[PDB]
Amino acid sequence: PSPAVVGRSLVNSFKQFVSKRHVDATYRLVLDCVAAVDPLMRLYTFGSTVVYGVHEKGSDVDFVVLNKTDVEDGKGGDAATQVAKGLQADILAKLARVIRQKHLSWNVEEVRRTRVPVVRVKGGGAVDFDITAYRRNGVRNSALLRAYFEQNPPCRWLSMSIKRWSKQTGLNASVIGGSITSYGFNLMVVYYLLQRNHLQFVPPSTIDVSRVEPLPPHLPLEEPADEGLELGTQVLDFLHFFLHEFDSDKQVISLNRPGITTKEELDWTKSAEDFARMNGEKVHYQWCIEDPYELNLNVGRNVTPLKRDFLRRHLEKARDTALLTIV
Ligand SMILES: Nc1ccn([C@@H]2O[C@H](COP(=O)(O)OP(=O)(O)OP(=O)(O)O)[C@@H](O)[C@H]2O)c(=O)n1
Ligand SMILES: [Mg+2]
Repeated sequence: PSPAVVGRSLVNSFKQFVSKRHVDATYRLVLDCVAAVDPLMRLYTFGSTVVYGVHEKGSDVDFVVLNKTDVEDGKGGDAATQVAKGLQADILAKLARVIRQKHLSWNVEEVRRTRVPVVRVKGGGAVDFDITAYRRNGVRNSALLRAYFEQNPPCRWLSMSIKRWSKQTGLNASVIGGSITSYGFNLMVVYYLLQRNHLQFVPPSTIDVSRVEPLPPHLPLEEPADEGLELGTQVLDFLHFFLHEFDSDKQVISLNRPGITTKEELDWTKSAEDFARMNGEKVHYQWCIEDPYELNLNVGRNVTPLKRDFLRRHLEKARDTALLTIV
């Protein structure tokens, strides 16, 4: 299809998303529980809610519980140690006890499979959220992607379109056999928009957690006023870029620098894979996405040679189906 047809199917697919801040009350409900553990402890919001400034249907909320001194140290990295991890699980255990006590109908899951300790909460009516502890990086990288989407608010449509597709096609980490998170696809979307000068480079070091809102304001979204021409033009060029312009053997998707970053300058090579192990397992350096804040973290670490295969196929197949909408 032409950019226009792609644009039109996309605006048409999002028709019921635009119909109907509502997160405040949940923030307050979560703050109740947090305060019964420690009334000096803070609650911060992060994820898509903060990144877009809109709360989507079928998205959880992301919360982190911070101490005063965790905030004031607004630019510290986050310790990747066993005691750090221990500390977070201990506080999260207490808070889970309290959440269960106060809300008997809620499922409160202490998730231990992961690299970052997390409590997953389903109350059963899209009351839906995760809680973490004592980490700045979630709030920090979310303010970074929010900084960019604010330079150019309509780009939130390209990213929302890519996100929904990733989940539909099973590429998204959230689906069985998926390899890239929603977070990784955003880093790809921004990286792309920066390469096309739709966005002005922001150094990740300029983001200060002590200057961020624990609950940031709503950021109005409006329909494309061109019957989605720019959306469809962006989408087609996005796919072209990651298909025929981005050189995955030699390059890294990164917001740490403007221009090109090579795998070679990072030591993200075959030799590194043999030495590697992350979260307990094999890291892959097939599809490279650099984390702006964490040391030596590839967000694309789960992209096996096979999943690199699937990804390209879908990038080819998305050109003709308008991200699975024109079918
Ligand atoms: N490897 C990762 C994955 C996620 N995050 C943090 O956790 C937040 C939530 O991640 P995710 O749920 O994947 O992204 P959302 O944009 O919230 O998308 P959705 O919830 O709609 O799937 C991200 O914004 C990011 O700051 C992170 O620091 N590192
Ligand atoms: Mg989320």
